[PDB]
Amino acid sequence: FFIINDNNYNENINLIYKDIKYCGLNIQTTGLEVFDENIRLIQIAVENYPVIIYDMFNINKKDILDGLRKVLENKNIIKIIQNGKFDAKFLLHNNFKIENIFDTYIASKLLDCLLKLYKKLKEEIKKENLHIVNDIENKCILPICDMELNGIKVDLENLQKSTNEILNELNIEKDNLKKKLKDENINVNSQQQVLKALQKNNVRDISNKLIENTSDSNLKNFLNHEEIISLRNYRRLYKLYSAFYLKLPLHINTKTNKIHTTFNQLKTFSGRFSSEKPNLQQIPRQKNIREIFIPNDNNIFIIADFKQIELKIAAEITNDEIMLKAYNNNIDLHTLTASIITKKNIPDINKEDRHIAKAINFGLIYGMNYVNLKNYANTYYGLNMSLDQCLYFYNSFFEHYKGIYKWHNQVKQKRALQYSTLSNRKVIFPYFSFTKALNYPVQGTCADILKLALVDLYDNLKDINGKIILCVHDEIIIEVNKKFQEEALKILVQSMENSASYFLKKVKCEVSVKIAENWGSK
DNA sequence: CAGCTCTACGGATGCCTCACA
DNA sequence: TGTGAGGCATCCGTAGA
Ligand SMILES: Nc1nc2c(ncn2[C@H]2C[C@H](O)[C@@H](COP(=O)(O)OP(=O)(O)OP(=O)(O)O)O2)c(=O)[nH]1
Ligand SMILES: [Mg+2]
Repeated sequence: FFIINDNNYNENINLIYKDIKYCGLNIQTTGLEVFDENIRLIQIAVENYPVIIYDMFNINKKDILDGLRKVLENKNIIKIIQNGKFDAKFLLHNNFKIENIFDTYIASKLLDCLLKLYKKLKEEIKKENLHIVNDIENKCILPICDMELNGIKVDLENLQKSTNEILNELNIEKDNLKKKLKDENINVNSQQQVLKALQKNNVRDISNKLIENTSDSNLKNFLNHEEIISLRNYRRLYKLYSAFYLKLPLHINTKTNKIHTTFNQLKTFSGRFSSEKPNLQQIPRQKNIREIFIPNDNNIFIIADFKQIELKIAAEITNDEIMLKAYNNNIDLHTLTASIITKKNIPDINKEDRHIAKAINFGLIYGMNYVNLKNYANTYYGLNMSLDQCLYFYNSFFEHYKGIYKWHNQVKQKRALQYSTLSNRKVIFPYFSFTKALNYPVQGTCADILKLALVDLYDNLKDINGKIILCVHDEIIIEVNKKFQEEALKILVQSMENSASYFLKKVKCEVSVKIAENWGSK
């Protein structure tokens, strides 16, 4: 239980660091915040020796923290950190460099005193063929900490101007809705009462069906009444205002005017990323909102987005010959499923058309039936398509891609309840859910590809001082000094394609890369 | 029985509790 | 003998991939 300070600093302790493998590093501090506190005790545990402790509040100057920094920066020595997302954050925040972080928490979450725990976790992950994903996550710990440290900078002037504008628009829409409803005594945010107000106004479907649910899907069916438009518009404006615009400035840390979110690695069932504080993942797609996120001055962003990542993992899982043949021809499946039922011709597909076709493709790939598909297409598109035509189209798609149909068959027959993705991320379902079963593998593989891409990205940008700032389920965006922007673009391409090659062998993945002044200008 | 899936988050609404003189 | 304030799980609805 040696305590290292100026009184008994002999410099011989550094000789212990020579030729070592494990070190159960765990730090202590005065609180939880990273920009407002400092490290009090750093504890390092070495096998066959008592835990050694360093206190930073009494040792000053340099030449004492030489062995510890050398061990930390070394890539050949593993650092066992309990919940290595807070301690590593503190270590990286200051002028300390840490590498080869191994977390027992991450390993534990991939299932069903640090020295013993490392073995008890490594042996159990090696017996389960989870070593690849565990290595990817442990090497991805550092990119997560880099994202948390950097955060993202906000264009406050545009944000506040837009907040005032949306406030005015919401005010006028509230006035219009209150005038139209002829009530002026009901909170428009109470669904249970506005639905009654709609009922007592003679609003019903053209098929003599009264309003029952106000969900936008059901709310569109009951159009042709000059009251549903007002409800939809207000609700959209009210969400755009309250949900994010009001709550965005309250999440900005002081003295840095940068949003420092919180990134979670295993709080999502499929292995994707959950941001439990201001959800930069949830920003509205429209560019006019994401234009408020900006680089630090004189720097620039690289943004990369996977090109139709899904339906490619599905293609390889299914061994569907026609799918892979089409992919080799560079034709979008989403655009095809658009043009088959929509405005004619392929090149006349816009972003909204591509999005609704994306919804249809994932629906019926994961199990959406032809009557629900009819409802979806009729609601979101002005087809007025009949049921028989929809059934014929459904059958045509399911027979055109024979591999897809055969896969659907086998998954329907089997009830193993155990599922996995291309990196052996095993899951035990509670009950056999058809669409959940079809959906787990593809999204899990997508998340694993994203994590490996991040790992390589951080391990490879070190030569040009590269920093990663955001990652939304398949898209990566990074900061690099403008002097090296083109190199950073090539860096991100190599960071993603190679990662894809580690999982998808048949179809060559592609990535859209862009040079961006904002998070919005994709 | 039969299917589109994962997540977070704001805001109404009965249930629970207690309290005193 | 009366509210009563508060919170506190439970849905509705839309946001994003
Ligand atoms: N199940 C499902 N997933 C959806 C839906 N809309 C979007 N996604 C998700 C699933 C994929 O992980 C994710 C891929 O990111 P994008 O939204 O950009 O789509 P994708 O890459 O397939 O197409 P892209 O080439 O980027 O236009 O989209 C939907 O309606 N259903
Ligand atoms: Mg994409």
